[PDB]
Amino acid sequence: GMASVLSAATATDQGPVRENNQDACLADGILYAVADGFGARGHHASATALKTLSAGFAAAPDRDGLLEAVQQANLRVFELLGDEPTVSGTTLTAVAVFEPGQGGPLVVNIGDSPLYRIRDGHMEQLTDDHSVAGELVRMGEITRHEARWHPQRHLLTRALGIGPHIGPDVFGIDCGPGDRLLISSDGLFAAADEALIVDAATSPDPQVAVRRLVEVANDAGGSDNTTVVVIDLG
Ligand SMILES: [Mg+2]
Ligand SMILES: [Mg+2]
Ligand SMILES: [Mg+2]
Ligand SMILES: [Mg+2]
Ligand SMILES: [Mg+2]
Ligand SMILES: [Mn+2]
Repeated sequence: GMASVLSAATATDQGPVRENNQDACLADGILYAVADGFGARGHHASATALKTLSAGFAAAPDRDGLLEAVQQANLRVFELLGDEPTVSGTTLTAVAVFEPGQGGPLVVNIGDSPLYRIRDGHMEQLTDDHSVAGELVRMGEITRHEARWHPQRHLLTRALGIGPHIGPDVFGIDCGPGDRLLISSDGLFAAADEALIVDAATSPDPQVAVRRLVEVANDAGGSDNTTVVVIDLG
Protein backbone atom coordinates (compact mmCIF):
# COMPACT_ATOMS: atom_id res chain seq x y z
CA GLY A 1 0.00 0.00 0.00
CA MET A 2 0.68 3.72 -0.20
CA ALA A 3 2.58 6.19 1.99
CA SER A 4 0.69 9.01 3.69
CA VAL A 5 2.59 11.58 1.59
CA LEU A 6 3.03 10.55 -2.05
CA SER A 7 4.89 13.67 -3.16
CA ALA A 8 5.17 17.38 -2.57
CA ALA A 9 6.36 20.40 -4.49
CA THR A 10 7.06 24.07 -3.81
CA ALA A 11 7.41 27.28 -5.78
CA THR A 12 8.07 30.88 -4.81
CA ASP A 13 7.87 33.91 -7.09
CA GLN A 14 8.87 37.46 -6.36
CA GLY A 15 6.59 38.70 -9.11
CA PRO A 16 7.19 41.82 -11.24
CA VAL A 17 6.11 44.47 -8.66
CA ARG A 18 7.67 43.87 -5.26
CA GLU A 19 11.28 44.83 -4.68
CA ASN A 20 11.98 41.78 -2.52
CA ASN A 21 10.63 38.29 -2.18
CA GLN A 22 9.71 38.34 1.53
CA ASP A 23 7.94 34.98 1.38
CA ALA A 24 9.68 31.75 2.40
CA CYS A 25 8.68 28.07 2.28
CA LEU A 26 9.73 24.73 3.77
CA ALA A 27 9.19 21.12 2.71
CA ASP A 28 11.05 18.66 4.97
CA GLY A 29 9.87 15.14 5.74
CA ILE A 30 6.33 15.48 7.08
CA LEU A 31 6.70 19.25 7.80
CA TYR A 32 5.51 21.83 5.25
CA ALA A 33 5.21 25.59 5.74
CA VAL A 34 4.81 29.01 4.21
CA ALA A 35 5.84 32.28 5.88
CA ASP A 36 4.90 35.68 4.36
CA GLY A 37 7.15 38.39 5.76
CA PHE A 38 6.22 42.05 5.95
CA GLY A 39 7.99 45.28 6.65
CA ALA A 40 11.44 46.56 5.85
CA ARG A 41 12.99 43.33 7.23
CA GLY A 42 10.12 40.97 6.26
CA HIS A 43 12.54 38.67 4.32
CA HIS A 44 14.60 38.26 7.49
CA ALA A 45 11.46 37.50 9.46
CA SER A 46 10.14 34.75 7.22
CA ALA A 47 13.48 33.06 6.58
CA THR A 48 14.42 33.10 10.27
CA ALA A 49 11.01 31.80 11.30
CA LEU A 50 11.32 28.76 9.02
CA LYS A 51 14.93 28.00 9.98
CA THR A 52 13.94 28.00 13.63
CA LEU A 53 10.74 26.04 12.98
CA SER A 54 12.67 23.36 11.11
CA ALA A 55 15.26 22.97 13.84
CA GLY A 56 12.73 22.84 16.63
CA PHE A 57 10.52 20.30 14.89
CA ALA A 58 13.51 18.07 14.17
CA ALA A 59 14.40 18.12 17.87
CA ALA A 60 10.85 17.13 18.90
CA PRO A 61 8.68 15.92 15.98
CA ASP A 62 5.29 15.63 17.63
CA ARG A 63 2.36 18.04 18.18
CA ASP A 64 3.76 19.66 21.31
CA GLY A 65 7.20 19.97 19.69
CA LEU A 66 5.71 21.68 16.66
CA LEU A 67 3.86 24.18 18.83
CA GLU A 68 7.04 24.81 20.88
CA ALA A 69 8.97 25.29 17.59
CA VAL A 70 6.44 27.94 16.53
CA GLN A 71 6.89 29.68 19.91
CA GLN A 72 10.66 29.56 19.50
CA ALA A 73 10.41 30.95 15.98
CA ASN A 74 8.30 33.84 17.33
CA LEU A 75 10.80 34.58 20.08
CA ARG A 76 13.82 34.42 17.78
CA VAL A 77 12.31 36.76 15.18
CA PHE A 78 11.20 39.21 17.89
CA GLU A 79 14.64 39.14 19.51
CA LEU A 80 16.28 39.95 16.19
CA LEU A 81 13.84 42.53 14.75
CA GLY A 82 12.01 44.00 17.75
CA ASP A 83 14.33 46.98 18.13
CA GLU A 84 13.91 48.26 14.59
CA PRO A 85 12.27 51.65 14.21
CA THR A 86 9.32 50.12 12.37
CA VAL A 87 7.63 46.76 12.70
CA SER A 88 8.55 43.76 10.56
CA GLY A 89 7.25 40.26 11.09
CA THR A 90 5.79 37.29 9.28
CA THR A 91 2.83 35.03 8.86
CA LEU A 92 3.37 31.30 9.37
CA THR A 93 1.26 28.35 8.29
CA ALA A 94 2.76 24.94 9.11
CA VAL A 95 1.39 21.48 8.32
CA ALA A 96 2.73 18.33 9.88
CA VAL A 97 1.39 15.19 8.18
CA PHE A 98 1.43 13.06 11.32
CA GLU A 99 0.27 9.48 11.36
CA PRO A 100 -2.87 8.64 13.38
CA GLY A 101 -0.82 7.53 16.35
CA GLN A 102 0.57 11.08 16.62
CA GLY A 103 -2.97 12.52 16.33
CA GLY A 104 -3.15 12.78 12.53
CA PRO A 105 -2.40 15.73 10.25
CA LEU A 106 -2.18 19.08 12.02
CA VAL A 107 -2.12 22.72 10.93
CA VAL A 108 -0.72 25.60 13.02
CA ASN A 109 -1.33 29.03 11.55
CA ILE A 110 -0.91 32.69 12.32
CA GLY A 111 -1.69 35.45 9.85
CA ASP A 112 -3.16 35.07 6.35
CA SER A 113 -1.26 32.40 4.40
CA PRO A 114 -4.01 29.87 3.93
CA LEU A 115 -4.22 26.10 3.93
CA TYR A 116 -6.57 24.62 1.31
CA ARG A 117 -7.84 21.11 0.71
CA ILE A 118 -8.39 19.98 -2.90
CA ARG A 119 -10.81 17.06 -3.07
CA ASP A 120 -12.88 15.85 -6.02
CA GLY A 121 -12.04 18.99 -8.02
CA HIS A 122 -13.09 21.40 -5.24
CA MET A 123 -10.70 23.76 -3.50
CA GLU A 124 -11.68 25.03 -0.03
CA GLN A 125 -9.85 27.09 2.53
CA LEU A 126 -9.53 25.34 5.90
CA THR A 127 -7.87 28.05 7.99
CA ASP A 128 -9.15 31.43 9.02
CA ASP A 129 -7.17 34.57 8.17
CA HIS A 130 -5.98 36.77 11.04
CA SER A 131 -6.69 40.00 9.21
CA VAL A 132 -9.39 42.67 9.49
CA ALA A 133 -11.25 40.99 6.63
CA GLY A 134 -10.49 37.49 7.90
CA GLU A 135 -11.95 38.28 11.30
CA LEU A 136 -15.19 39.36 9.68
CA VAL A 137 -15.35 35.90 8.05
CA ARG A 138 -14.70 34.35 11.47
CA MET A 139 -17.59 36.49 12.80
CA GLY A 140 -19.91 35.15 10.09
CA GLU A 141 -20.37 38.73 8.74
CA ILE A 142 -18.81 38.43 5.20
CA THR A 143 -17.91 35.55 2.93
CA ARG A 144 -14.37 34.48 1.99
CA HIS A 145 -14.98 35.86 -1.46
CA GLU A 146 -16.00 39.24 -0.07
CA ALA A 147 -12.94 39.17 2.19
CA ARG A 148 -10.81 38.93 -0.88
CA TRP A 149 -11.80 42.45 -1.98
CA HIS A 150 -12.22 44.04 1.45
CA PRO A 151 -10.25 47.29 1.68
CA GLN A 152 -8.67 46.34 5.08
CA ARG A 153 -7.68 42.78 4.14
CA HIS A 154 -3.99 43.72 4.14
CA LEU A 155 -4.09 44.59 7.88
CA LEU A 156 -3.05 41.60 10.00
CA THR A 157 -4.49 40.94 13.45
CA ARG A 158 -1.92 38.26 14.41
CA ALA A 159 1.68 37.86 13.31
CA LEU A 160 4.90 36.11 14.28
CA GLY A 161 7.93 38.00 15.48
CA ILE A 162 6.21 41.23 16.64
CA GLY A 163 6.04 40.50 20.40
CA PRO A 164 7.01 37.85 22.90
CA HIS A 165 3.56 36.15 22.97
CA ILE A 166 1.56 34.54 20.11
CA GLY A 167 -1.65 32.57 19.95
CA PRO A 168 -1.65 30.59 16.66
CA ASP A 169 -4.67 28.54 15.65
CA VAL A 170 -4.04 24.78 16.00
CA PHE A 171 -6.33 22.13 14.58
CA GLY A 172 -6.46 18.75 12.92
CA ILE A 173 -6.76 18.59 9.12
CA ASP A 174 -9.64 16.43 7.89
CA CYS A 175 -7.95 14.72 4.95
CA GLY A 176 -7.14 11.35 3.55
CA PRO A 177 -5.85 9.35 0.64
CA GLY A 178 -6.35 11.13 -2.69
CA ASP A 179 -6.58 14.60 -1.24
CA ARG A 180 -4.21 17.40 -2.11
CA LEU A 181 -3.20 20.07 0.39
CA LEU A 182 -2.07 23.53 -0.67
CA ILE A 183 -0.40 26.07 1.56
CA SER A 184 -0.12 29.50 -0.07
CA SER A 185 0.85 33.05 0.73
CA ASP A 186 -1.89 35.59 0.04
CA GLY A 187 -0.23 36.56 -3.25
CA LEU A 188 -2.00 33.70 -5.01
CA PHE A 189 -5.48 35.19 -4.51
CA ALA A 190 -4.49 38.88 -4.97
CA ALA A 191 -6.17 39.18 -8.39
CA ALA A 192 -6.59 36.06 -10.53
CA ASP A 193 -9.79 34.38 -11.58
CA GLU A 194 -10.66 31.72 -9.03
CA ALA A 195 -11.46 29.20 -11.73
CA LEU A 196 -7.96 29.50 -13.16
CA ILE A 197 -6.43 29.17 -9.70
CA VAL A 198 -8.40 25.92 -9.20
CA ASP A 199 -7.36 24.74 -12.71
CA ALA A 200 -3.74 25.24 -11.80
CA ALA A 201 -4.13 23.74 -8.32
CA THR A 202 -5.65 20.53 -9.71
CA SER A 203 -2.86 19.88 -12.21
CA PRO A 204 -2.03 16.18 -11.80
CA ASP A 205 1.72 16.58 -11.38
CA PRO A 206 2.33 18.66 -8.22
CA GLN A 207 5.54 20.08 -9.81
CA VAL A 208 3.38 21.37 -12.65
CA ALA A 209 0.72 22.58 -10.21
CA VAL A 210 3.12 24.84 -8.30
CA ARG A 211 4.56 26.31 -11.48
CA ARG A 212 1.10 26.95 -12.92
CA LEU A 213 -0.10 28.54 -9.65
CA VAL A 214 2.77 31.05 -9.70
CA GLU A 215 2.14 31.74 -13.38
CA VAL A 216 -1.57 32.38 -12.79
CA ALA A 217 -0.74 34.90 -10.07
CA ASN A 218 1.91 36.57 -12.23
CA ASP A 219 -0.27 36.76 -15.31
CA ALA A 220 -2.96 38.45 -13.27
CA GLY A 221 -0.52 41.27 -12.38
CA GLY A 222 1.82 39.74 -9.76
CA SER A 223 1.16 42.52 -7.30
CA ASP A 224 2.60 40.46 -4.44
CA ASN A 225 5.03 37.63 -3.87
CA THR A 226 3.36 34.27 -4.39
CA THR A 227 4.52 31.05 -2.67
CA VAL A 228 2.83 27.67 -2.84
CA VAL A 229 3.42 24.24 -1.29
CA VAL A 230 1.44 21.28 -2.65
CA ILE A 231 1.23 17.95 -0.83
CA ASP A 232 -0.39 14.85 -2.39
CA LEU A 233 -1.73 12.36 0.16
CA GLY A 234 -1.95 8.56 -0.10
MG1 LIG B 1 4.97 39.77 2.47
MG1 LIG C 1 -17.11 26.60 -5.19
MG1 LIG D 1 -3.31 39.28 3.07
MG1 LIG E 1 -0.69 40.21 3.04
MG1 LIG F 1 -3.10 40.32 -0.27
MN1 LIG G 1 1.70 38.61 0.85
